[PDB]
Amino acid sequence: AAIRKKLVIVGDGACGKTCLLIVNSKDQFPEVYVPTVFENYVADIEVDGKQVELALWDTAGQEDYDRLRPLSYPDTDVILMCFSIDSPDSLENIPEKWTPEVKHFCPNVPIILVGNKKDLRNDEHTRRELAKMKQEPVKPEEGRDMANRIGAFGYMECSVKTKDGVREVFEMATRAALQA
Ligand SMILES: Nc1nc2c(ncn2[C@@H]2O[C@H](COP(=O)(O)OP(=O)(O)O)[C@@H](O)[C@H]2O)c(=O)[nH]1
Ligand SMILES: [Mg+2]
Repeated sequence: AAIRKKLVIVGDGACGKTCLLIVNSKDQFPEVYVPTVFENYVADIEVDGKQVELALWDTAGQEDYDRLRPLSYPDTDVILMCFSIDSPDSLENIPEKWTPEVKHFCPNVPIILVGNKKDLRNDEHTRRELAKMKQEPVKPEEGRDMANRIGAFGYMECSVKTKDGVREVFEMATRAALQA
């Protein structure tokens, strides 16, 4: 049968985690807001002639969920660790919060660092809202640097809005999950 692997997605609230999982649904998603996918979603990825089924586990990044979140970690095969390119704060929390949490609960599990919302890097409204506080969108080189700092298997940028990069995120996650 297909190889069975578990993926968990983590990162600050609002950085696009749930949308990144939902893009792998064959069904049109209804016009509702869900903090976390609460049904059993699976990504069917073929890599190197191998059929893999990736169980996708969503999490809530907010501090109030810190005690419940580790219940999602048992037997994880790959982590998608997300920040948003429109949120320098979300990148700052990668080494400060997400990296030590997942290394504790998921020792030796490969991490794919994902910069979501790539479409906002050049977005005029985003640039203005960050610029007013003397900030700017995350640059690709900052994501690469952070992947090195945290020991990630890779760094990828994607936009669920435009779909650019989404395929590579799940293909890389699958290749990472297959290494163990
Ligand atoms: N511009 C843009 N917005 C996005 C993208 N992905 C998600 N969003 C928006 O970001 C908000 C948070 O997304 P969500 O998946 O709920 O984030 P989560 O809290 O990390 O699960 C939602 O309003 C989405 O519409 C993206 O790639 N580009
Ligand atoms: Mg969510």
